[PDB]
Amino acid sequence: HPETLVKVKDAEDQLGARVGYIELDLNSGKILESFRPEERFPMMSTFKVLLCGAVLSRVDAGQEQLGRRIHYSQNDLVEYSPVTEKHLTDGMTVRELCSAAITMSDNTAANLLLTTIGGPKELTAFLHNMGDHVTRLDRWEPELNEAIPNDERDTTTPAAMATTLRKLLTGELLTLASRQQLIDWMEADKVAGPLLRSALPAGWFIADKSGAGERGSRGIIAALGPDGKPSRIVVNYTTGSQATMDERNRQIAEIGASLIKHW
Repeated sequence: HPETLVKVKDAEDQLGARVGYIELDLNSGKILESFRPEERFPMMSTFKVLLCGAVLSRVDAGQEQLGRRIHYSQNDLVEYSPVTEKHLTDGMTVRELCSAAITMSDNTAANLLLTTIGGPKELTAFLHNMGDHVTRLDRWEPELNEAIPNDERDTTTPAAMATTLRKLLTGELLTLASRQQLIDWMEADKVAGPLLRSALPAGWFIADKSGAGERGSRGIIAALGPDGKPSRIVVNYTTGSQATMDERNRQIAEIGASLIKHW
């Protein structure tokens, strides 16, 4: 809806920073709205959904098992690792690692999982081979959040991210079981409360993943819809603002409010 476009433009003026936006119909794959769809933005923790997509594709092929247990050292622990810092003794299964990466943005979990697939370059090769030749992961946590202006490392575009998420969730690439697991992790997101979720009417489905980084970078990808079933994918990024995390949060929530209001 145009009113949603106005809210994105609202946000871009008020944050003094580029904002990118895509609305995608889940069923048909048609674009409903867009704003800067071909511009690059830091992915931040929104990459972790793509990461566990690659992991699940390996699980499908039997190159990985969700129940396999990984042990790690205190040295592997980087900034913000709420879950993995609690399992130095017993380790964590691959499933538990994706759960922490996605629901809680656990950075050490993401790095451990990056290791299982061969690193940033192999995630990028994964995306390339499922038809996303735009998104790229280059560094590990926490450095991939640096968000240097016009750096294309660790970036995607709204359009690239939206279509890639569509294919992961509702495409033929992953098994139905793996599709379901990926969306289940996203539905259990615990660190995106003040964003899209804050606009949600009671009884709506939402599966999302948010990100934050340096230089005012903020973002969210989501599959959402009324009546407990997702029907639309939304992708929203911003970078470059000097604004607080809180204002950035409220700006995304306003865009979400327009999205729902004009559904």
